[PDB]
Amino acid sequence: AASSIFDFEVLDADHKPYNLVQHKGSPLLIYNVASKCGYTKGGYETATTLYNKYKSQGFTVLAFPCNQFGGQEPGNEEEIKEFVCTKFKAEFPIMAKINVNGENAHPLYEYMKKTKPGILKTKAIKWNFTSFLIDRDGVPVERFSPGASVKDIEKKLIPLLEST
Repeated sequence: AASSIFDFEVLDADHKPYNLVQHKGSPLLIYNVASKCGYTKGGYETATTLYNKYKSQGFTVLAFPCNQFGGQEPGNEEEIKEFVCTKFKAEFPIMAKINVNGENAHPLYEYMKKTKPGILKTKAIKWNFTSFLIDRDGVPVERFSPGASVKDIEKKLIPLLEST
């Protein structure tokens, strides 16, 4: 039905519509994020490292803040924007806070989760810092677990970059 991530509308952290289709033609990594998680440090470091290392090939990281896992994203978008830039020097796009699970789950997440299920084919996001790898057609090709390393993600990202 939906054929890519570009069939969906998302708000950036400033609550204006985000120009999502600018990333079409090259792969992306999309995280759901939290500021007060045990994965926050490792999560933002991996995201940044991958973003810096593959920026020039048209690769980006999008971060969707989410407060559904232990309530570990309590702050507003401006507070999140500041924390993220001061601590980690993350220069990638930070989006508006959303739900990833349930009746108010963002349509884009329902699509990614359905395309790339978790443990035992279950759809639900299990925690903060789950990521989806997206290909050049805007189709999700991998789900990564919270804690997934740079090298774990490169295993799939590198062959993807060399494609098309």
